[PDB]
Amino acid sequence: NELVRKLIFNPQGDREASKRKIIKGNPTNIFELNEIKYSWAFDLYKLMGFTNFWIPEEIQMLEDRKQYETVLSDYEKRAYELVLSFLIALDSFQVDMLKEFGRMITAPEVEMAITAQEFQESVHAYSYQFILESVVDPVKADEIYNYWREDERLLERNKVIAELYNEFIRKPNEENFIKATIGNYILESLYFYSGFAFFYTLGRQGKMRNTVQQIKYINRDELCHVTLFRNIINTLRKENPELFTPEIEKWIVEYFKYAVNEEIKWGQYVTQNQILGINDVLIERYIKYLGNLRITQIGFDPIYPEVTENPLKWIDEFRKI
Amino acid sequence: NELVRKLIFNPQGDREASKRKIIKGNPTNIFELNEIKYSWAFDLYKLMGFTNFWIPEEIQMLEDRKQYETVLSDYEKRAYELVLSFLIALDSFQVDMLKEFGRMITAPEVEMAITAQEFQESVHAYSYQFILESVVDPVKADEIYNYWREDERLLERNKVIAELYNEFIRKPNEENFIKATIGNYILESLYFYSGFAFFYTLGRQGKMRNTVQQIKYINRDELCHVTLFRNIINTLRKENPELFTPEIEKWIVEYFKYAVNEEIKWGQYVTQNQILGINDVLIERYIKYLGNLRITQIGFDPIYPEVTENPLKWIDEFRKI
Ligand SMILES: [Fe+2]
Ligand SMILES: [Fe+2]
Ligand SMILES: [Fe+2]
Ligand SMILES: [Fe+2]
Repeated sequence: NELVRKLIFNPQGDREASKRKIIKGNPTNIFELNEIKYSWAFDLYKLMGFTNFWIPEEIQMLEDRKQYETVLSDYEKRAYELVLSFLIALDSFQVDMLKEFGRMITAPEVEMAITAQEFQESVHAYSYQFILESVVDPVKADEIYNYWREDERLLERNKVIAELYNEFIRKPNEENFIKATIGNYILESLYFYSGFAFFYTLGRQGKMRNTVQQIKYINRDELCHVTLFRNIINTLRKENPELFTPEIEKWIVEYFKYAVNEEIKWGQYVTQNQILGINDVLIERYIKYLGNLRITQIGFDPIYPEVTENPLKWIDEFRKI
Repeated sequence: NELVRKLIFNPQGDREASKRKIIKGNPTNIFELNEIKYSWAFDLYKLMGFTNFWIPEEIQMLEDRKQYETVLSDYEKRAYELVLSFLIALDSFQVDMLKEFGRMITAPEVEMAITAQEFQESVHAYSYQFILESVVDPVKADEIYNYWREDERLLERNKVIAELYNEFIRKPNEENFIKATIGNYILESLYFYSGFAFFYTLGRQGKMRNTVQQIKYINRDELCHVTLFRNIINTLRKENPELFTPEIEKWIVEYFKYAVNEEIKWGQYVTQNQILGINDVLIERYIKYLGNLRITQIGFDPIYPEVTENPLKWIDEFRKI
């Protein structure tokens, strides 16, 4: 089931916005934005593109360079490096992969939303370069960008995230599309969140609160990104039920469980109970709470039915802007 | 010469920013933005992404709906429709094609700049939908989006712009890459500029000055877009001289001349000497002046050596924000 990439202009395209599909539609590829079939796509474009606009270099980085230099434990510095190294990798993969999704989507408003998302991932990449230029020395910043070259746990996370995307790239069929889409949702649902919790920990004890400002903006973006793919997956289920074979529906629950498992083993490798305010048990229930939250939001039963409340419920108010 | 699309993560990638190439480089595809080989790419990202940020819906559209309703000649309304219809088509093609360029570029800072450009093209698409929702009735706005369905001159412009891009899409080789790149530069250099001159005409007689506000923002964006591809083409010439065969170098001067010719035949079909302040002769020298300006900026002799001054030199000060 080989998804063609639409031609640049289709004079035999449907005039009728009502006939749009997320995939395999018959558009003109003119952005006929006087009629919107997916109001969520256009609302999310306006939210990411205009409402939540932000400039990383307008966040003051006056203090963090000192707190790093003298006030951070050797464990806090290790975490800082690992977390920032991995988030740099994630946002790099996303800038690139979202171009693959956008060029396959046949609904203009959804392509618009994906373009805005791609742009926000580029802003994140700008934010990390600004965080490091401000906070650390030049060889150290190079080392953090390159830390996968020294840390096999980090290298293996990266190769694994790339694996799911490269199957679709190399073999661009409907199956490999749904799995990439699910992989995107998992990556935005889960893989930021050991990282975010750790920064909001450092920050609730008044450490690296400049870095934490940057992180709050990134995390606002990532909730919009999660919402966008939630809608794409749930609309894809309605519009293309053939694609959610029982094999696929099973795999979705396998990967979501694996993914929850790994984010926890990273959360714990990063921290190692050496970070005041977070331990290996709190981590486990955060990621399992997030897993159920996100797999149910896309039409599945909880995967960790024991967990029902959010261990870190304080983050919801801290992370607000 | 078949340009592979880089894999999502390359652990065998060069660590050394100095070794980046615009195409056919060997990157990790981690955005290692602590070292920038192409300062112009990163400066242009910051300029498009942060400095020149703008929100179309924050431009007041109080007057234009009335001026359209009563004050615009039947010829002024025809132009308005044709110009806006064609710019909607251009910006649609660009949002989509820039995803093709970004996924082929191996220098992260240039991919960043292309992402920002893609995002600005989406903002333009938002601007046109806002211009029409404000200025005209719902069936008329649909008609303007769809005007290629009624006007064979407009349909043929569209199919022609798509042709150059689809060769690269269908046959993604080095030759078809350079021609697409040149086509992008021509489209941003020329194909906006009958349209821009016409709006700044309407606007120097105090007609549709709200539309003209929107247009000034779009035209600031398009000058950054022209600069970006100027640099890409001139860097591609240094880095890949094999690709600028004499066949190619000849074709570049053919298409640039054709393209100047067509933009004039559109400029004249749109207006028809029925627009106070612009005639078929002024058009001819504007587009020929722009042609030399842009083909020389990418290492060629003037193509209209008779023309040396800019007929509409007043636009440079009018269009400023
Ligand atoms: Fe991000
Ligand atoms: Fe994201
Ligand atoms: Fe545009
Ligand atoms: Fe443009």
